[PDB]
Amino acid sequence: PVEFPKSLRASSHSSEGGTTKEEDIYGYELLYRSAFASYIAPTGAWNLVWFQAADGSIKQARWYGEWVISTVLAPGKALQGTPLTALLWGPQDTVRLYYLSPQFELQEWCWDTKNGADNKYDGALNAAKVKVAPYSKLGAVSFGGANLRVYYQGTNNKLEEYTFGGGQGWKKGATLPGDPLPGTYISFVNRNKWDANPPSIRGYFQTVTGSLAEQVWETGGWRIGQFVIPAAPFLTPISATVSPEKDFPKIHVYWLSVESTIIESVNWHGWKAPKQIDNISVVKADISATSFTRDDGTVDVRIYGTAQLNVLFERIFRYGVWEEKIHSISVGKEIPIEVVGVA
Amino acid sequence: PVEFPKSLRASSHSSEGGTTKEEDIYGYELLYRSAFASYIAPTGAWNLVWFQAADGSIKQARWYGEWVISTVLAPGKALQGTPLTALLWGPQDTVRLYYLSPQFELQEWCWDTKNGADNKYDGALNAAKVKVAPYSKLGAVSFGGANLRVYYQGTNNKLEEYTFGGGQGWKKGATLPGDPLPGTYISFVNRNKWDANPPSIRGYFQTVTGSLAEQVWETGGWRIGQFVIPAAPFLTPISATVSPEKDFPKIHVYWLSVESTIIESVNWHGWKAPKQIDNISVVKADISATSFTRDDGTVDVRIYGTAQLNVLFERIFRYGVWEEKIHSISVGKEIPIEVVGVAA
Ligand SMILES: C[C@@H]1O[C@@H](O)[C@@H](O)[C@H](O)[C@@H]1O
Ligand SMILES: C[C@@H]1O[C@@H](O)[C@@H](O)[C@H](O)[C@@H]1O
Ligand SMILES: C[C@@H]1O[C@H](O)[C@@H](O)[C@H](O)[C@@H]1O
Ligand SMILES: C[C@@H]1O[C@H](O)[C@@H](O)[C@H](O)[C@@H]1O
Ligand SMILES: C[C@@H]1O[C@H](O)[C@@H](O)[C@H](O)[C@@H]1O
Ligand SMILES: C[C@@H]1O[C@H](O)[C@@H](O)[C@H](O)[C@@H]1O
Repeated sequence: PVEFPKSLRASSHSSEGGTTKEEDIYGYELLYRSAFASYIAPTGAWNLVWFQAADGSIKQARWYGEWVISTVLAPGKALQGTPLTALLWGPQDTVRLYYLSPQFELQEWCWDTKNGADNKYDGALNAAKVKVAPYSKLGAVSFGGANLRVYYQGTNNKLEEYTFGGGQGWKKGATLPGDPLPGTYISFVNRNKWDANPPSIRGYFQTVTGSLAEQVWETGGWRIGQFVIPAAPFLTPISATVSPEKDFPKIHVYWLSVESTIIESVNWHGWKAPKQIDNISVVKADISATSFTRDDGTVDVRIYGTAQLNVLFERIFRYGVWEEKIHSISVGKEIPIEVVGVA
Repeated sequence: PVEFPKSLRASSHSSEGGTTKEEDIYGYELLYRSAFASYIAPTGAWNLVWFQAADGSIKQARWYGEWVISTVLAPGKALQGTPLTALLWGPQDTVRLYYLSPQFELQEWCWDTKNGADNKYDGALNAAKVKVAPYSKLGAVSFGGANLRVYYQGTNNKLEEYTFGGGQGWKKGATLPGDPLPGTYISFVNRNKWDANPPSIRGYFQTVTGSLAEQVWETGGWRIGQFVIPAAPFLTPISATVSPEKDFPKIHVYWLSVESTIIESVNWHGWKAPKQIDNISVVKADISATSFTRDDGTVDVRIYGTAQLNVLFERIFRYGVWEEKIHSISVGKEIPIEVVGVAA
């Protein structure tokens, strides 16, 4: 078997106090510690997830009744271990996916489905040849329709913005405040609706001290926000998602504990205390959160990432509870391996 | 600060019972969880270590009184996250470093210093265009001088060999026995001397059950050896090294515990029980061991790898003890970060 810390739970079926003996799955055609991007339709009707296969291609898992796997970018397009982040607007007929080339330049994949189209193509961002820090992660927001903002870590470790809109094409945007940890995970959200202008932008990142911090944009410019987590694991995965709950934006910020369990902090008329959503240890690796608002005004959340041993998980927050069934989405060949908890 | 499990020690200056509050270093120009290859001179006079920088270049740290950093392969030569493994012979004037291209093909960097030369160049292996599983690690041995063997994982997850020698150039060698874990770390050693022929080859790897296993070559062919560890962490780093002690090969096999501490098992007239060499938790990431026989007949070992938060460590076994002070080798810009031990 493989050994796992006996104090940690590797799966939903682990013993109550930690792993004793169980079987877990290794999906070896998923890149180990793959990046993840995702977007659930604002209607909740379908889901998109993007990830990197072991062979370096970028793939898509689309849910509509069942999951269907496809390849969106061939090997050679993306850095091995590229970050990923996605946009969806229209409300839901226009998709963009951002990634890094093997030369650490921003790249964009486009999927247009407006009016029944189905056009996939390389975006104009590629031609700007924007070089980023080689360990940069990526975030992005959209507003007013097709006004786009892409966030990355520059070579001097500051967070930086690139902009699209107004007929200008892609142009350098702001340099953000704060002192980001080199290689920090980042996640940016727009609290205002996809068609509204101005946006209300929040970004979450880890600082050089290890704390988690918040970027805030409102008209007038960028500032460091009130969200402060004094300590978090080194290079903790971070992902945030926002949707309106009872007509007020509900921000959900997710990161990992030292036990590699998922911690959530919610902003909704103020920040609520961080709380662990479940006690199952995920692989310490990129996660991706997405959300939508039901007709009753409540907000569903989905989180994707890597579960032990190497499987794509889906965690579901629905009707106000985290569901005990955590799903796995197969992306290729798999082997089952016995796991034993060791002290 | 950053949070770290309070039951684990992040450094040699951590509190006796774990991490409480301390400062640790982040070298952000070292690729996070870089691969490592290494070779100490058989005289012990100098040391070579290779690693991947954040920009994807492959660099070298050479010790002779002090460490000197130099770049050997520019960005674009190597897969981001490439494995690395090295050969040294002549006894100590000819170096080969194996890595993967961004298209998952075996590559070879050559450094020839015989006759006072200083030639660095791409090896003939590159032209064979040997595609490997994208998660493959790499091992290699040399014997009889320039008879080379390179070990990798093929697309069906078997371990495979490529050979060089006999005027035949590079050719496909054996397919090895056993059922290797996809992406297993691998480490191959020659129990016989660099200028002896035939070799006596051992390779250490993790199987689909999670156990650790051993490949054996002796005249007659390949077989699965007697070294078995029934359970080990998933995708545990593995590195082995051999040097003679009292005229018999001393194999040292290193892997990680679930606490990410380094475990050693020695073979020398039989296998000895595995034992933890120190109680400091490394980053669970590639390690690289090397060894030489000291003038008093004892065997020195050096291990390189990633220590918290992201620095290149050197662990030293010398005069029969693992030295308590674990060094770091700077490879670029660094920042200090406070670390606090936290409970569940
Ligand atoms: C909204 C715009 O759509 C296409 O024109 C892309 O080429 C641009 O880069 C941008 O994504
Ligand atoms: C020993 C041999 O040295 C050089 O000729 C290389 O090009 C070969 O690939 C091999 O390493
Ligand atoms: C919404 C704002 O649009 C402006 O053009 C940018 O300069 C700001 O940084 C921000 O993205
Ligand atoms: C919605 C709130 O906006 C403010 O500007 C921030 O300081 C808070 O942390 C939060 O994001
Ligand atoms: C030492 C032996 O040399 C032979 O040529 C190879 O076929 C074997 O696999 C092994 O490497
Ligand atoms: C040196 C010994 O040779 C034998 O063949 C192997 O079975 C042992 O595990 C060990 O390597």
